[PDB]
Amino acid sequence: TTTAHSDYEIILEGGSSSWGQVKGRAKVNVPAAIPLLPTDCNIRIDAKPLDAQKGVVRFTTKIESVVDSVKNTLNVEVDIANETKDRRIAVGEGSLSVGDFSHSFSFEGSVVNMYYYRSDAVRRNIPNPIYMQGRQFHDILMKVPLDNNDLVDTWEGFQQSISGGGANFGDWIREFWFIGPAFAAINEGGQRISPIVVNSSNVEGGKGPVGVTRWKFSHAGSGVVDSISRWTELFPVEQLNKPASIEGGFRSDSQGIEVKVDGNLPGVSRDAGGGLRRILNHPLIPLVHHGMVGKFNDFTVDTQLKIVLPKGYKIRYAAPQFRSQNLEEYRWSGGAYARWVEHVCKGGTGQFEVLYAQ
Amino acid sequence: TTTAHSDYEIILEGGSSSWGQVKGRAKVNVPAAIPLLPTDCNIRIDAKPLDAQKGVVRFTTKIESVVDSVKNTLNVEVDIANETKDRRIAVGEGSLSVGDFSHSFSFEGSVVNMYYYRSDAVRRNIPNPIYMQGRQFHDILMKVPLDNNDLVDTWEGFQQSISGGGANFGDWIREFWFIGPAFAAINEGGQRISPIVVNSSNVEGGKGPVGVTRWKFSHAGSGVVDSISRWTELFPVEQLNKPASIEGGFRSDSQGIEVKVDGNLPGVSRDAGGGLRRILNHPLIPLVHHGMVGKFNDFTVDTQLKIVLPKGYKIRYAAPQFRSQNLEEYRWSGGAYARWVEHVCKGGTGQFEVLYAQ
Amino acid sequence: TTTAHSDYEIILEGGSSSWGQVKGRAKVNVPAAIPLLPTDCNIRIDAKPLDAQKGVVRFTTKIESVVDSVKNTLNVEVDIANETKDRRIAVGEGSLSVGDFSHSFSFEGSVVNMYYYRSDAVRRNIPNPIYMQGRQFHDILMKVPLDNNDLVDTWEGFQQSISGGGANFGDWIREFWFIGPAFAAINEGGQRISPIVVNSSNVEGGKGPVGVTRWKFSHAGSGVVDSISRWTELFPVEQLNKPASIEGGFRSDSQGIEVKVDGNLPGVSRDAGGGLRRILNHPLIPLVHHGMVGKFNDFTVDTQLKIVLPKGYKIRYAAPQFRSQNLEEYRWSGGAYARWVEHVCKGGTGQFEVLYAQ
Ligand code: BCL
Ligand code: BCL
Ligand code: BCL
Ligand code: BCL
Ligand code: BCL
Ligand code: BCL
Ligand SMILES: [N+]
Ligand code: NA
Ligand code: NA
Ligand code: NA
Repeated sequence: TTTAHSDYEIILEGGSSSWGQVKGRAKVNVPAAIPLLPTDCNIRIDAKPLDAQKGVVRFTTKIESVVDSVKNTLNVEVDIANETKDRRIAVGEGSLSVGDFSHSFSFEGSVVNMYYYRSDAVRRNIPNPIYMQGRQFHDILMKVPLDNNDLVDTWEGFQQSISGGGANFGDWIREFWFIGPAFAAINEGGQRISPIVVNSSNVEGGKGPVGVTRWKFSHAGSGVVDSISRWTELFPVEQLNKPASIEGGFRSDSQGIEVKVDGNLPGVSRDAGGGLRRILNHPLIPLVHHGMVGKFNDFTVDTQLKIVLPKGYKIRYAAPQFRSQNLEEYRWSGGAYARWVEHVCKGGTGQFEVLYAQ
Repeated sequence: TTTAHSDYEIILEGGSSSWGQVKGRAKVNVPAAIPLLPTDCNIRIDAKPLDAQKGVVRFTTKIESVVDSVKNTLNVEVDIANETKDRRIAVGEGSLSVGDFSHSFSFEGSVVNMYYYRSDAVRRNIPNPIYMQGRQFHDILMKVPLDNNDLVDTWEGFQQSISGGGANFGDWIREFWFIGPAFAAINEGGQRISPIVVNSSNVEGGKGPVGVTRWKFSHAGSGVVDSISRWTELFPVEQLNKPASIEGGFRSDSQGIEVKVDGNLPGVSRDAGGGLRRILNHPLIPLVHHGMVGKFNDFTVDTQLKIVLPKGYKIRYAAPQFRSQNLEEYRWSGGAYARWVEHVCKGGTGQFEVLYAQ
Repeated sequence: TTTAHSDYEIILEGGSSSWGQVKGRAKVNVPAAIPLLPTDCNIRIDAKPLDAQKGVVRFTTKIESVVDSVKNTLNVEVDIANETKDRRIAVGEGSLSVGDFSHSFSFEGSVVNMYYYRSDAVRRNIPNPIYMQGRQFHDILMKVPLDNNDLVDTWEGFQQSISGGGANFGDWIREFWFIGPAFAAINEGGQRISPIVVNSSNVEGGKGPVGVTRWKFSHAGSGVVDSISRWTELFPVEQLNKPASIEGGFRSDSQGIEVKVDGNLPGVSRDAGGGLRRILNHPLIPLVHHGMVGKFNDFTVDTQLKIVLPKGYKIRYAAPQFRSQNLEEYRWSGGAYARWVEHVCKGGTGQFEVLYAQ
């Protein structure tokens, strides 16, 4: 049979905390859609508060992949802080490698989230808003040491293209940037990527010569794009009073996919009003984008979810309904929950709400 | 099992009439894709000829919905008339409500449909044309009393945005306008929405102050967009010699969908040439847009269609073929018809033609 | 049951040849998605080297279709040659017919393929690259005798549109050009079509008057578009030391689809490095575009592939693995291969690699 086997667990903190431990595991005997297989990847993301800096988070991520035998890596360390509810700043550094090749980088930037035409008439009438339309402006200064011949060559290639290419450069860069199926995924999610505008390009010297570029773009969304709709929520700095982490890994080939995720992080629950809390609303881009790959083989669901509430708390509402309960432990499987799992794995965004209370 | 149960019925008028009674009912035990559930909605649309006005139709629609407990309404009454085969005019008024908030509006406008590069070489050779490419130009004057503080606030927000925003305003408005999954659906159907151009914005006074805007946009299609391809057909004013109506309602949540539609209206059949008539060609946007939600759960079809021809008329051709017949009554179920139902519910546009004759 | 029955065979040439014989057959009892049925079509494509012209290929194609009873044809004969690895030239002529109407044409043009930002850092590290982003510039001079009244009329319609329409003409032409579902398919594949620019329009005289237009456009891809990513590979002129041909035909209606393809052509295998060869990487646009129709009915796979290697060669790697082997003959069916067939018929691009060696 083609059967998708999966297991998910959430363990929630109580009191004023929004933290939870999250676990997910899945195995399915279908090919992945990658046109190079096997393809394997591990990612780790960490965040900790910085001791001597009020509201600043040290965020790091490490990616390792193997694609048709070729080993790749990316490492990034970044300090991130809000300036206002709309404006966030970042400064960081990192490196990447592909086979025998590597390069490093450093950057700083500002991102301004701008909702379109928000109103109190909406706010006071919609208890759990989902789609929030907006545009999010990036301003980036980046630096790369030109410390091998390929880097020199690519710098020169870009300088000629920018010099010669007027508006075309920043227009046509989008199908370079969003390689492969990434480009189609933009519109799928009601997202838009603006042209790039290059403000300046300079070689400094570092050490050695460094290619320095100041550039800008914006992206927009009609409300599915969670990076815009949930801009403040997705950076839960006030809850980060200790280190948070998540890691995920998958292995895939032309006969199967297997994946594991483990994390401990703020923002797993959220205040729902009225003395209630919910599991955070499911982000929509993961569902819509995974929907672009989840429809290629028929499958049966073999899936269980366990949610462990904080001590003494109880479920107030869940739909699909839990299958069973004992004290803080609630379990879902089969029936309507299994049809919901099938639905979201194929791209559906139907709501599975879980509300609970002290 | 996941089974979709549905039943459809058509009862046709004869002679020179294109009218039919239409009924549809469906129930399916799958979640809807709305990210807020339950979501319920009723719509009623009515059209009647105006006694003292040659070719003018009074068109009304009333929508009531509940989305995550929040009650919404829209009411619109409009007088619509053709000026030429390409140009139609409208004047109307209405109101909307969301929870505790409401506002009213009035408007007038003109819409010009423009096919691209039509030719007699096509006309005389294609017996049943489907894809007709074109662009459809809207010119709108609308008025809203600014009779609560939220309306004042939003007026001021837009005035600043238009003043300050040059071309960006009318560009970026599109992802505000086509909220949520609406934006992606545009391209899915081979449709295009132009930027908005604002011709003027003025507060009048009403009564009290009224926000008045004159603005324009066009939309285009490659031939799937029925609002363009079938522009004259979709407003069957000459057949409307008595009131027409249709109503539909659905209830949905994370475990099921149920829907009912009932109507009596012109345009259910159409002259096919040669002394023949057909059930009107299936519009394609409903199929393509519903295709964006119909692929998220496997289902079995349990579906019957009944078509009742006018007295003495008989089917000349149907594919998929009817299952059974008795006098004017033809029934479809099972076999090829059921595979067609599955197909169109998932987004397929394959032709199911029904031709009949006196 | 809904069952897709299909059979594929590849017979490879050895030595320095990349040629293979290809056969495919399929039958499936589902409706096609065409909104006019039945629809049938045959295509034949032929290529031969020109005796007195070094590197020039005479390429011909003939299409015959019937769509809702209407017979159509297209015939084109073209001489094609590379000037450089990036620039190709063409000169040709042909005719088309629809029912009682026909017209002829002649043309010449140049096409320049331009990859974006290629690098040796990529080249030396990726053994089998797939996604190659780029833009491909067409420059076309075409001539049509205005030798019937419809041609005169359409010429005049276009002259007025171009004269009057500024940038809109070359913008809005895209939804005329990519009729029906073609328009949506562009973005689906990460493809872009630029506006048209018209350089000139003139009536010559021919004979009689001839409408002559010089015009340009580019298309681009993020790497899925094989016409860009595999620009040199897709025109295997150096291997064409004798005539090549392929033919395909299908019949479809609201109850089934049947198709047959037969060809003998260069480029079926390719050097994989290291003394190895592979079956050419599967082109991605056919899979992505067919994916737009392959998801509308559940189906079971009944499918066999046979690959016959050149004498003495053996498979070095295949995933999904072959089912059985005897001497040069390898067969796939069932199991993982059948899940791969289902996957690619629905739009999946997962890699099925076949490597072999002398
Ligand atoms: C620069 C990146 C941005 C950022 C962008 C986003 C975006 C965008 C989203 C979030 C989302 C979340 N973020 Mg944030 N986030 C940042 C910083 C943080 C910090 C911090 C204090 O620094 C914290 C603690 C969080 C915490 C959170 C949670 C509130 C939420 C995920 C909930 C969950 O259960 O996930 C459980 C996790 C899983 C089930 C799967 C995890 C899979 C792997 C291990 C990680 C994701 C990989 C992703 C699919 C692919 C990345 C591709 C890149 C090319 C590398 N983010 C910075 C500022 N964050 C999501 C959300 O729901 O927001 C409302 C979301 O959509
Ligand atoms: C294909 C399956 C679906 C999916 C199916 C489900 C199901 C089913 C359930 C949840 C549930 C939850 N999911 Mg979800 N979910 C997906 C993706 C995400 C992402 C994300 C950033 O991608 C986020 C933040 C969330 C967040 C959430 C919470 C709202 C909630 C509780 C956590 C949980 O049980 O996780 C479980 C963990 C997973 C499902 C693992 C998902 C991992 C995804 C696919 C990303 C892997 C990235 C990979 C390792 C690295 C990529 C690197 C790049 C290639 C460079 N999901 C994918 C796309 N999710 C539960 C819920 O609603 O509780 C109320 C629930 O029952
Ligand atoms: C301002 C709106 C436009 C208009 C736009 C359209 C569009 C667009 C289409 C039609 C279509 C039709 N219209 Mg018209 N139509 C108008 C005025 C009229 C008047 C009239 C004399 O005033 C009449 C009698 C009709 C009659 C008809 C039929 C010829 C045809 C539907 C056939 C059928 O069997 O439906 C049976 C109905 C059903 C199976 C389902 C009905 C569902 C519910 C009850 C109504 C539709 C809701 C829709 C899905 C969502 C609307 C969302 C909005 C945000 C509110 N229209 C005005 C001028 N009409 C369709 C067609 O096929 O044209 C060729 C079509 O695509
Ligand atoms: C998901 C199912 C498919 C669908 C499946 C079928 C099937 C199967 C058959 C038809 C048939 C017909 N359909 Mg259809 N059809 C759909 C949508 C439409 C729409 C439309 C405006 O949406 C129109 C005008 C038509 C028109 C037609 C006629 C050509 C024909 C005879 C009427 C009939 O039997 O209706 C039956 C009525 C329905 C199927 C109900 C459809 C209601 C749709 C989904 C809209 C509901 C709107 C909701 C109530 C309100 C939305 C409000 C907004 C959220 C604000 N269909 C949807 C998208 N249709 C029959 C035929 O071809 O006869 C020859 C036939 O056998
Ligand atoms: C003007 C057209 C272009 C061109 C554009 C393309 C494009 C684009 C592609 C190819 C591809 C291929 N081309 Mg080339 N090709 C041209 C000239 C040639 C000549 C020659 C010496 O003149 C030769 C021998 C080839 C040979 C080849 C093969 C290397 C490869 C197909 C492999 C296979 O097994 O197919 C076996 C075939 C089948 C399984 C199915 C065949 C179906 C039918 C009979 C033909 C295709 C119809 C297509 C779906 C629809 C066309 C619609 C039009 C509106 C008419 N091409 C010219 C220069 N060629 C493909 C590839 O993989 O490249 C890497 C590809 O994507
Ligand atoms: C829906 C089914 C899928 C598909 C499923 C498979 C499967 C399954 C297998 C291959 C395999 C192969 N396919 Mg494939 N393949 C498709 C389309 C293509 C096209 C193309 C130009 O459309 C090309 C060049 C190829 C090329 C290739 C080679 C890489 C490989 C060996 C040839 C073979 O066995 O062909 C077999 C022939 C076919 C599948 C026939 C495909 C015909 C397509 C649908 C086009 C028909 C055009 C029609 C006749 C005319 C249209 C005219 C217009 C309407 C005007 N495929 C379609 C879209 N292909 C085999 C492989 O990977 O070996 C290692 C293998 O096992
Ligand atoms: N899609
Ligand atoms: Na390096
Ligand atoms: Na009010
Ligand atoms: Na002719």
